[PDB]
Amino acid sequence: GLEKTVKEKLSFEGVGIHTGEYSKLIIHPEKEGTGIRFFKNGVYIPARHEFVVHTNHSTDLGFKGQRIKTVEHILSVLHLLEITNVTIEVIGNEIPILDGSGWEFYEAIRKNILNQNREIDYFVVEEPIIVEDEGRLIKAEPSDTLEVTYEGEFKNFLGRQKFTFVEGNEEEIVLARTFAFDWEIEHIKKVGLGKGGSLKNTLVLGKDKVYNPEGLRYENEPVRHKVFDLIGDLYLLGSPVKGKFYSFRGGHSLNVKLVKELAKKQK
Ligand SMILES: CC[C@H](C)[C@H](NC(=O)c1ccc(C#CC#Cc2ccc(N)cc2)cc1)C(=O)NO
Ligand SMILES: [Zn+2]
Repeated sequence: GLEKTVKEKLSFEGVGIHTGEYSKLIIHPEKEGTGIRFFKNGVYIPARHEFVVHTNHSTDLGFKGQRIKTVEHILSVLHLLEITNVTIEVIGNEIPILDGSGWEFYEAIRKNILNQNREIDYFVVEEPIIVEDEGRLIKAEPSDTLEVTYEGEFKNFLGRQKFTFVEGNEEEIVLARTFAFDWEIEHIKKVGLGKGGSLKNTLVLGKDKVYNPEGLRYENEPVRHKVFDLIGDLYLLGSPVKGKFYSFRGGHSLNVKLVKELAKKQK
């Protein structure tokens, strides 16, 4: 496809899932060739792997002492819509979690797409590659389209699950919420994560139940969300991606490890 930006400024506001702090986003149009970058306190922070500064339960970006937490969801939506040139101005310390999924971002941005002149410079996976970490694995291989599978194993009623995204089916993942398990709640709070979490923005799972009043959106919503996360982390390659991906129990750390190896292999 062709490069894209937004037709006009868009803003989003709300609590961040981990900080519990209120923040605001303003998405600014940019011309062809600009790329995706964040902006905070006078500092531009490109949405690229070189600027990743944390990968524990979220992907955080930083530069010159300016940090932005949890970029993976907004990046995933921008990757799926192939928005290639914007500046995401951030006031605060974290991207708002909103409903827990990509939906509100997706809905608003989809309505405001502006086509540009330049052909997208896709990052094309050119040969098989695999990264591993003690029973976690991500592999990639060449493909003309973006296809992403995540397979997980959960110590509850979900059991082993997997989902495959194929180009054109973004509605099957953009509403999958971020999630947490009830037995991990005490820990994540002790280490200061999930301070903004609630049943209004997080799928909370138990041994044989879901805490949320509305329950699961899909029987395999958590692995759908993991696919959504991986597509967000893949956009740290610096442009939309063409390849077939399989992640077994991968997290943001392994996701970014894959991106870094792909970048290193290309050069
Ligand atoms: C690694 C992938 C993972 C899914 C990740 N999400 C998280 O790490 C995560 C960790 C903790 C929470 C939380 C909370 C809470 C609550 C709460 C609710 C109701 C009551 N009554 C009380 C408390 C949410 C998300 C993610 O999406 N990354 O992109
Ligand atoms: Zn996520």
